[PDB]
Amino acid sequence: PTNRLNAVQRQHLDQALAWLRGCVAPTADLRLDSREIEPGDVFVACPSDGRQFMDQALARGASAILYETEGASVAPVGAQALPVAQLRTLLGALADEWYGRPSQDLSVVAITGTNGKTSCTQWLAQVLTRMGKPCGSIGTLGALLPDGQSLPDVLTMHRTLARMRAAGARAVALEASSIGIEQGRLDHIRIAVAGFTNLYHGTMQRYEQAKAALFQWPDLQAAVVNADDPAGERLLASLPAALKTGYSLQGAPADVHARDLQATAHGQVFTLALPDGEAQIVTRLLGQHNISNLLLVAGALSKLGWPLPQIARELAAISPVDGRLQAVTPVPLQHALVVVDYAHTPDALARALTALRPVAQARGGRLVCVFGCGGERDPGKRPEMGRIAVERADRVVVTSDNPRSESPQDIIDQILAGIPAGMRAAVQPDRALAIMQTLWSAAPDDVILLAGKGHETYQDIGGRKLPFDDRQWARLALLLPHAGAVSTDTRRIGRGELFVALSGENFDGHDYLPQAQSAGACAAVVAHPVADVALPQLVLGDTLAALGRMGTAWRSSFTLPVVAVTGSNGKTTTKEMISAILAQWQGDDGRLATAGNFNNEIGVPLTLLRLRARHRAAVFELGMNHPGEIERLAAMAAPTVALVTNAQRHQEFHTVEAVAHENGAVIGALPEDGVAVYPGDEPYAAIWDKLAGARRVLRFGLQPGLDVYAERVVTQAHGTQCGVVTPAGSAGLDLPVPGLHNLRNALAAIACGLAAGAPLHTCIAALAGFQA
Repeated sequence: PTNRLNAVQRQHLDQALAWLRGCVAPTADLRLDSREIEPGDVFVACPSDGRQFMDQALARGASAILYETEGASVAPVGAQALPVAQLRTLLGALADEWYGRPSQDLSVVAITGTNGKTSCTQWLAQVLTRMGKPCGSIGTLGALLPDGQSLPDVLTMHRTLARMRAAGARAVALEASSIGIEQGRLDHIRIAVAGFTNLYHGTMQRYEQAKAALFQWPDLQAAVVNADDPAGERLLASLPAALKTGYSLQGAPADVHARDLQATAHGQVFTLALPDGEAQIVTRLLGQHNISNLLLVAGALSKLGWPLPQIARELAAISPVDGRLQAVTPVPLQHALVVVDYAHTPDALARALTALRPVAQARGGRLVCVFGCGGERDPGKRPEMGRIAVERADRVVVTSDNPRSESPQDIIDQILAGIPAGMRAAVQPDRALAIMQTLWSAAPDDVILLAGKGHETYQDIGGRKLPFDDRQWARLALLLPHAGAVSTDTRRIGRGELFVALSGENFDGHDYLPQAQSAGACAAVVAHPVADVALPQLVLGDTLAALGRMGTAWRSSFTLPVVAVTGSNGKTTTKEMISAILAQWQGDDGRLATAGNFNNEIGVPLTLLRLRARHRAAVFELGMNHPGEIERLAAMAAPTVALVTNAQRHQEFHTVEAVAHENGAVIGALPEDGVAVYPGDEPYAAIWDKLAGARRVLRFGLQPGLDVYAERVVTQAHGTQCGVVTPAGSAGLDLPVPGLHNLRNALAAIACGLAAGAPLHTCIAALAGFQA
């Protein structure tokens, strides 16, 4: 609020300036906060005890003190103290003169409003710099130079302008506020253009009246006012035509208009109409509020003298603000539209979905909303958001969103309670799984909204903020269906494969990203970025945990018999026998089997990621070293047939009974219609019998009366001949591998082959022909 100093105040100012100019360096900064004083600065003390600050400024090297003479019960004994009458009222002029009148040489654009200060000031700074007038910005993100380097009371304002000018800035866009204008944060700033974004049942009048007083300030060239807002319309009506530029999205008579706004599959198309012509603009920004902001930017630029083709061209190239209906850009591959928004309240979610519907219509696809609600926050939003999502989106997936210390399922159940009877939402509590599964089942024309986190890069689970970025997971989901193979070993990684940078052992896989790049990897999953490596990096945090979720999600996209093999001994031999059966049953190309020793928390998800549409049956070997591994691996593999080969007691965690329960967990992962296969002639069958519950059970062994057992056993040095008795019939078997343990492995394979759907004759033929 530039106060016009009368002749006496100007004289008083000149006295203060002449004194300051005589006793401190021309580079001295004027500071009001004694804590920020650096040697050579001037402390301006305008306070009930000034001494706790005046002494500090002197202790910190202040070269002079300006103090107000009305009411001060502080003054140091004998320093460079200057009494200044009305010091508070002169600070703007003092700062303006001390820093060489920085606003006199800058085109200062001050933008105010509720939802356009940050966007408009930054886009103006971006566009003007690209148009050849280097423009700095001041606002929520700090004071930035035209080149983006990061650098507020009235002295700081003038000081910041001075630094920008010294760095070559010729214009400054700054966020203004009604409070700032009233409180005097802008005093003696020469404002060239003031922009108004917007001004609801309240006292709008004081805000408008406060702002209109602003427009009878000196050196204003133009006022850019939103004509779509009722308060804005009244302000425009009161301003002389020469100063006012109105903009309107909805067709109110204004100088600047957007017409024919149409959402496209990747953005919006509208005709920008300025007094001096019209131009079609194709932009990737989503939402009418973003269009309104461009009109403010366009109006300011048009009144500042920039021609329409250049305005249209530059406005057309603006990038969406992170986390505000930001479209996720897929990883470029040499050979669905996913949108992320910080919609974590009911109203915000509704607006985002409303904003995305015309885009979905332009694409001919469904609007899919993936969202969760935070725990230990406002429970009242959870049912409401469920209703909004299902009322306004075509498909809704409810997932966890920073559940913190609450149970994720309880939050989901509360959300679902708000979804009207007859509408359904899918539930996937693991947000990473929700993203991958939703994106992989979506048609290319669908619009998927990942709502909630926006710019947030963590998930808070149980008090730990774990790295999680909706954008990175969407990028992974878009890449993975097209990647050749997933590899964790740079010695073996091929062209077009995804490299997983594992952290562990002796040599942290992150150190080998240049090699992966040289080997032609298509992307790398990494825990943290790495500078100067051009290989696209998907930052997914814990790469081992990410890999498990990747494997789990990929497995969930296929419906086929899956044999999970676990046990103390014979897993690999049995798995190979089962693999032989599947090859005999479905063909070599229709089967997937664990290769080598890929049976741990790394190998198993890597094997899962090899599943393709051609496979018709799969066998996975599951290995264990620590408690909980079988549960984790079996849950990941989601088997339809679970085999326990045997229970034999290493005491890392020690009884055979304890081993039976751990290995038995694969049976716990079976669906209701799954088949449990375990040895029936061992003393511990009861543990596995109970765990199997009501599921179909095939018990195998050497005792008559089991479901799959051998009779007439003839063991020779090189193999075993026997009659095999199964529920599907009886057949002779010449098993070309010696030993009773191998015969048991063969019986397990027959039981698993039969449970998976292979005909008995196929099982026998495969095993009769089996090679070690």
